Amino acid sequence: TSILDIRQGPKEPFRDYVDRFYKTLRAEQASQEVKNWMTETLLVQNANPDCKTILKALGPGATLEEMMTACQGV
Amino acid sequence: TSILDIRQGPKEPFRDYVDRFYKTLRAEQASQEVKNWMTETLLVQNANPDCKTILKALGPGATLEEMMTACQGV
Amino acid sequence: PIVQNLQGQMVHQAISPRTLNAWVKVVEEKAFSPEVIPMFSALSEGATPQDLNTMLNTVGGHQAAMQMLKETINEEAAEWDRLHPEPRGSDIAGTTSTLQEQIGWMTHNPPIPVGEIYKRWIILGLNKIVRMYSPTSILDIRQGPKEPFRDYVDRFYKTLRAEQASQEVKNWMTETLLVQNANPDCKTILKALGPGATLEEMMTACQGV
Amino acid sequence: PIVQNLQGQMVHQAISPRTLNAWVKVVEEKAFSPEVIPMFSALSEGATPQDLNTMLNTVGGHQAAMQMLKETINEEAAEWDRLHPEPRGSDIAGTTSTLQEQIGWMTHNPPIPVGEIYKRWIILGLNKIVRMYSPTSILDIRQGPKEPFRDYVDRFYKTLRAEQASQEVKNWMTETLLVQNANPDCKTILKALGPGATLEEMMTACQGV
Amino acid sequence: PIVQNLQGQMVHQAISPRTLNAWVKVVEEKAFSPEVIPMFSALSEGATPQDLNTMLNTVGGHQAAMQMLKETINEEAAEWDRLHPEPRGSDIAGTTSTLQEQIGWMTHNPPIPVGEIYKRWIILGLNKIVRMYSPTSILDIRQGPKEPFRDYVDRFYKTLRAEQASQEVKNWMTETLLVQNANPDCKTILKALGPGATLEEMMTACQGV
Amino acid sequence: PIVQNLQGQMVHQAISPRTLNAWVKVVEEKAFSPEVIPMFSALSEGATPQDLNTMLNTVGGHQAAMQMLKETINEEAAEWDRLHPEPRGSDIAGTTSTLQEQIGWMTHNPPIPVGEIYKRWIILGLNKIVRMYSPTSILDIRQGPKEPFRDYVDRFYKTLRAEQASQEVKNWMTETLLVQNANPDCKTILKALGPGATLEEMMTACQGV
Amino acid sequence: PIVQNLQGQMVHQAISPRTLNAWVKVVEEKAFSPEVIPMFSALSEGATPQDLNTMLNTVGGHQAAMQMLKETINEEAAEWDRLHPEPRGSDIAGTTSTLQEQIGWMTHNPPIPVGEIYKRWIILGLNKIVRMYSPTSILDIRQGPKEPFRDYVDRFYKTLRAEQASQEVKNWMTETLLVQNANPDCKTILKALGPGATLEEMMTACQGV
Amino acid sequence: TSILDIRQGPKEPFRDYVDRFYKTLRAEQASQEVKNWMTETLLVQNANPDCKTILKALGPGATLEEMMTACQGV
Amino acid sequence: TSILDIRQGPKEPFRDYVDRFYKTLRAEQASQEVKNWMTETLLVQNANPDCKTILKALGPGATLEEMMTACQGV
Amino acid sequence: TSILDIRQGPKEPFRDYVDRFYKTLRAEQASQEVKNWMTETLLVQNANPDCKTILKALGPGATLEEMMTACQGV
Amino acid sequence: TSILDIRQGPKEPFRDYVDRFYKTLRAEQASQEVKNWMTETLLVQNANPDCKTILKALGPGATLEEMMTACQGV
Amino acid sequence: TSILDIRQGPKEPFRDYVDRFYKTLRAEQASQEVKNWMTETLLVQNANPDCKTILKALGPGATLEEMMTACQGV
Amino acid sequence: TSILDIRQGPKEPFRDYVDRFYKTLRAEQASQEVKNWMTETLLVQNANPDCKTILKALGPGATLEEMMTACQGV
Amino acid sequence: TSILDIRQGPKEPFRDYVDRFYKTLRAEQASQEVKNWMTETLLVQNANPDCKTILKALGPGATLEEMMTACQGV
Amino acid sequence: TSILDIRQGPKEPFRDYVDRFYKTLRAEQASQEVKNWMTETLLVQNANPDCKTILKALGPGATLEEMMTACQGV
Repeated sequence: TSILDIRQGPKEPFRDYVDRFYKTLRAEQASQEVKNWMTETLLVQNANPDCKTILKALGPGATLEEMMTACQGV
Repeated sequence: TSILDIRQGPKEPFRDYVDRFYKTLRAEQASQEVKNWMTETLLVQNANPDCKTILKALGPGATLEEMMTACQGV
Repeated sequence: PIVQNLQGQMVHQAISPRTLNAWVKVVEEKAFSPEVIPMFSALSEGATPQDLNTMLNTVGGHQAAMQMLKETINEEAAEWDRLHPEPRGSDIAGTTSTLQEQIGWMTHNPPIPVGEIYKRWIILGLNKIVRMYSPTSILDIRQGPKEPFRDYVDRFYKTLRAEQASQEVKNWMTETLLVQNANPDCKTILKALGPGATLEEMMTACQGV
Repeated sequence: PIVQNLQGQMVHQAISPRTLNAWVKVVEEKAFSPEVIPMFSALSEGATPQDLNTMLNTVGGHQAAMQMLKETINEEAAEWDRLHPEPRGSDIAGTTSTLQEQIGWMTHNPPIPVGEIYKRWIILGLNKIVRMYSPTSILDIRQGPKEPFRDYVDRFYKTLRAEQASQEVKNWMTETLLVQNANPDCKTILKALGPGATLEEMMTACQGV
Repeated sequence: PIVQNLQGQMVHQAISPRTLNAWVKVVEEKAFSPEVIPMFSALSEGATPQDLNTMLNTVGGHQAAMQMLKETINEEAAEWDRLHPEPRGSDIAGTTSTLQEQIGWMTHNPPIPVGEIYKRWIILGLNKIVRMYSPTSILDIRQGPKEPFRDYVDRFYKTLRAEQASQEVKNWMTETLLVQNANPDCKTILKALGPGATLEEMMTACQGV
Repeated sequence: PIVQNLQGQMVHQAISPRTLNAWVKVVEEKAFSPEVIPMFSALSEGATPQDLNTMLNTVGGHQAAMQMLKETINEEAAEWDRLHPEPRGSDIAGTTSTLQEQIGWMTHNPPIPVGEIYKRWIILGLNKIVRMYSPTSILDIRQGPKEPFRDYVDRFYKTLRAEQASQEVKNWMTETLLVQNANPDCKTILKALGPGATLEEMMTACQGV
Repeated sequence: PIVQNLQGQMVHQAISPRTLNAWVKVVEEKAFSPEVIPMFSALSEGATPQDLNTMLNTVGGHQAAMQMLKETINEEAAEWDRLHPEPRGSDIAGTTSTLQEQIGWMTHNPPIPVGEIYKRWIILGLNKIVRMYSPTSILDIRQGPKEPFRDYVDRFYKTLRAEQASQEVKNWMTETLLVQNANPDCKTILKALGPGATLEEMMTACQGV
Repeated sequence: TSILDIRQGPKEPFRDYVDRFYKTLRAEQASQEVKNWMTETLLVQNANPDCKTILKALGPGATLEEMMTACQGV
Repeated sequence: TSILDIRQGPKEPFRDYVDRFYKTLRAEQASQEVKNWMTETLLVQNANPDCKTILKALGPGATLEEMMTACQGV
Repeated sequence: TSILDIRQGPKEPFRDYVDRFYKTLRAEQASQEVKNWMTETLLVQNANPDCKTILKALGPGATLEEMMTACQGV
Repeated sequence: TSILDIRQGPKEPFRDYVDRFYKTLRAEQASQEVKNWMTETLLVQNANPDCKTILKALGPGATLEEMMTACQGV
Repeated sequence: TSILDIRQGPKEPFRDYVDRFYKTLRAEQASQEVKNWMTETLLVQNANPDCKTILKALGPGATLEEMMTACQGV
Repeated sequence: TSILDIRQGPKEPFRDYVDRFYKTLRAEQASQEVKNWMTETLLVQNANPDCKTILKALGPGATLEEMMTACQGV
Repeated sequence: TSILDIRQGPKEPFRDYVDRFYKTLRAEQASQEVKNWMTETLLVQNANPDCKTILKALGPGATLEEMMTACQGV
Repeated sequence: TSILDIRQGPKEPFRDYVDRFYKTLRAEQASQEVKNWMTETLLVQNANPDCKTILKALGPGATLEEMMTACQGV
């Protein structure tokens, strides 16, 4: 499936959803400016409501390391 | 109402509290040097306990745009 | 300190052991409560930069505090070397200058008071530390339902003394926040005095309320 | 203070660092309880106006107190310039005069004791502050049902010492209010002594009541 | 105090500011507990009558105490003028004499120790005040059911030290009342020692009882 | 200490009775809490090895502490005699040398500062004692659920100051353990600051949390 | 104390008023807790027998203690007159000798240190008093079920310091009773260390137990 | 009754308490200098808690006419 | 209606009653000395019993700003 | 019985307690200087709480005749 | 009636009984030494048991001012 | 998981806790000088209360082999 | 058993406790100087509370014969 | 009867038994060495169990004054 | 029986089991290196589970004196 379709399941650990997201992003083959937008925006918007709340609290500049570090307890 | 006693409601969106706060800070007769301190300190101090927990993590330099961005849907 | 010898020339007289111990008591036991600045400013009367560095050797060990203090001293020494192109910043901070240079500077005509100047830079760093170690914001200070207004005023001014606020903001806090955070019975009296009230009027009105 | 040099001439000897720290302890820790006036009056023994101004630099920071103090000093300096048309008010307050003028005045024959005079104006301002910071009116002081009469007498006189009352009003308060506000068991003894009783008689009668 | 100058002649050296403050602490904070007399007697070492009057200026303000003190001093000054027809009573009390007369008297051969004599009259007045401010009669001092005998002995002797009793009556109180008012468990041990027991024997027997 | 005589030669001036009493208060009443090292280092200003041995005569009586101290001094005296083949170890420790040798060494050009060196060996032994008497490991220090972060930081740094850890381990403890052992509400704020936070940032963020 | 005059001759300098007051605080407020002996030994640095008698004038008033002290001094003065057939016992106790004799003796070559000797007899009497006023036997000192081993060790050694035991008995008490009276959880650790353990090992093992 | 123990009744009009107070201050044998202090301090101190709350707001300079005017119908 | 008829309703905020009073006073066209008396006297006497109590506690010299500031909580 | 433990009974006439007290003070082996102190201080200290309240009002100079006269029928 | 007959009624304020006593004493016209005895002795003996107790606690030297001052609370 | 929060289970064999601890100490990014302190102090501090009671008796010099040998079957 | 923990039984005759105590003091490996202190201090300290109350009255000089004689049948 | 027969009755005050004992001893007319033994030994052995316990706690050297002083409370 | 057969009974004091063990070891007559192994190893392995736990806590170097001292409470 395309990257737009990848969502976090209601009880899925964030690291597994991130792995699915980036595996799909690698197959999606969009140009790097679009990949920047997708990894900033879709990855947050398609998270669980709790995890999405944690991620939005980081603001827009968050790196993937920070996003995963924040979500370990979810 | 006095700016000192504007407090974010237990379920009030932070943008609504910001609107109440700054609409009242225009009424306050204190000097601009005092209003600067009010914007810096009262806005965080009088936030909702959840939202206040978000805001204090942003540090003392945080802009109002950053504060509002962090507290979306809190 | 500086003392005139029997030859009439000015000479160093060391900051005494039990004065240093009184400063150690202030640093160790009062936990950078704001009276640390009056007590530093008192115990360092007449102190040369060598004496002041001797007093800072007990702030060392409070590694966070001593970091804030050293960086503030270095900042002011740089500001000195910027403003003034005679002692350089490290000489007035007494790290490079000799004791005899410091005493000379302090006793020339006019005096070059490297002691009192460096003591101001230290007091500015102690202010930063006293702010850091403040237990509360001035906004957190409220009068208890049975607390005497005198004791609340003491807590309020002690906290206001531990705050970054400019004198204009401190004036507004004194006029407005002190009333706002009083307990409702006492606050009723303070409101009835109106906005012009001095602290003397506020306290004599609320006495035993 | 003033000290005779080896040349026999009078010279300044600065108020020592640990004396100033003892005054800082009094200002900061005793919250203008009335013993601040005895302790000021003791620590300022022999103080020139320069020494007294050095001691007031720690009342600064208690912005309300220091305001009452400065305005009372300025009031007395104006009263001096009014009564006496030699030191002017700002010279005896040591803001304009030189240290050598102050020591000269204090050591001429007869002495012009600018130190002890200015120290009276400061003690008068400290009295105003001690009244402001009083936690209670003398009327609020009552003996508890199990409180020793000695402890109630101590609280009563401490408050009476913190009050504006003239000596005639203080005499009446001592004779009448002290009895009125005793607890009923103890008050019965005090009433039975009649109106002429001294405090010695009142205390020895109520001892352990 | 008196100090030998570089010329070898005896001269006045004033009772220091922080010694006076230590006496103010004793007067204000220890509420005429009996250690006020040891502490007065210590702080007044070498005091001339001018120094002693300087120390009494802080008992002033305790209007009852200072009345007892002044009247006892006047009584002893009258007794002096009665017994001795050189210093008169007001000269040895230092109200009329000059400082140079007081130092002369204290340093003639033999000395006329107006300081130590007047200091005895002051200690006699302080004794009267310490009795007045005693919280209890010696008869009220009892050992609590769980109180260590050491602490009861301390309370007992502190009160006995605050009492008018002659040394014969104090001896009887020590021998008899101290046993009588012990708690019954401890009292049983003290009774078993019989009447001859010293305090050392009583305390070592009751240790941890 | 060392004082220049009127002949200009350096001579011994004994560590004063009330300075020694201030050290006795530190040894007896503060139970080798870490401020004993600042207070020792202050009270021993200018101390010769004879003065330092006079100060150690009150650590004697704390038989465990004095054993650790003597063995550490002997260890450093042996290390001195090893490194340097002029004072021997027992001379710089002042057990064999004369007072005049110690003052000579301390006042030659360059100085041979047997006082400040031996004072470092004593401070090293006092460090060992302060570690022994530490009530807790740094790992045991946790913030209470209602404890102010300022008070927890004070307890944490006081314990960290009482620990054997090298500066690298102390840095890691400051960065990591201080956050780990905060209470969960406060810990949430500290986690949100990320790993780079200074203590100033941590405390201002958690202020009143 | 003894001070070299400007003429180079040794002369008396009186034990200062505020040193005597510090001894009065020790006698009155610390109730012959064992730190009274370190504090006496510190405050009496350089004391002549006249100075020591001046210090004993505040143990007078503690009639039991002063009796034990006088009789111990008289016992040692008799032992002196027995051993040595120059100062007699009453001269070294300073009751019969002149001040100039005492200073002569203390400053001849070799010195006849009547001060330090009489100070040992006083410390021996203070030891007897400290034993009498001990609140507990060393056998009564037990660790509470939640008491830190550090605090129990402090209580234990403080009591052991207040006991008649020879050093051999104190060594056995340290090795054996300290373990025996620990609480069972802590005692289990101390037993597991075996009999050879030093106090350092015992405390570091039981730290936070 | 002693002036020290004249207290305003829980429902007593302030004018009635003033009449009781000043009628008794004429009986008091104390000097005029003491009576001045009594008029200044006891009258407020012994007022009814509601009325006392009104009176303390008037400050130390307040005349008896002002005090009575403020407390009408309290 | 004439100014004498304007009264505060039992639950009316004081600011609304003041507005009605001064609107009527402007239409009443009495001379300024009478307006001074009316604004001092009728405005208090025609208030609610609670609000009238608060206003009488201010004494006779109170300005309209002070009167309205006092009554905000009623 | 020891003089220190002679106490007036809860209903005992003061004259009966005085008789018990002085009859026992003749037995006490203490010196006359101690007996003087006992007559002055114990007699009041050990009186019945009502009678003791009467006696302490008489002051320290009171004679036994005065003390007995005051306590008739107490 | 004669002075000997005047007694305090069981609930009579002492001042009223004193007034009756001295009005009768003025009519009795006995010589002054007898009046001294009567005013010292009958006036106490004919009081109520409570008031008589209070009066006896004053001892024999009490003036009429002291007697009345003592009995105000009875 | 952070090495600071690895704690021996209430019934966990000490060898299993040692395996968890040292496997995590390899993950910790702290310097070797800090890891030395961790091996010395955390391993004892975080042991099970029974096992911790055994380990503290071994003294500060104890090797891991000695610690494991002492805690067999604890 | 350790001499420190030999204690007289709640009903044990003092002679039986003395036999237990001294039979154990022969086992103790401590020096004679320590055993002297034990005979002087532990024997009293560890006595039964009744018997201990007897023994402490005898003073510090008491011989074992005197101690046993005093405690017969206690 | 002879001295050997004199015993303390189960509720008899010790002073009465002592009086009976010495009255009998005076009539018994035994030589003084025997009287010494009797007054030391029979006088204790023939006391009540409680009083005999108190007396034995005094040891063998007790004088009659001490014995009677000890037994006053029995 | 041979040394291998000697075991501690479920309630047997360790000293009795040690006595049985060494009595058997003396009869077993194995060479000293084997005796060293047996006294280190069998003596522990054949103890009760509790006593065996205490003994293993001592580690391998324990002397017989230490082993018996450790087990006195079992």
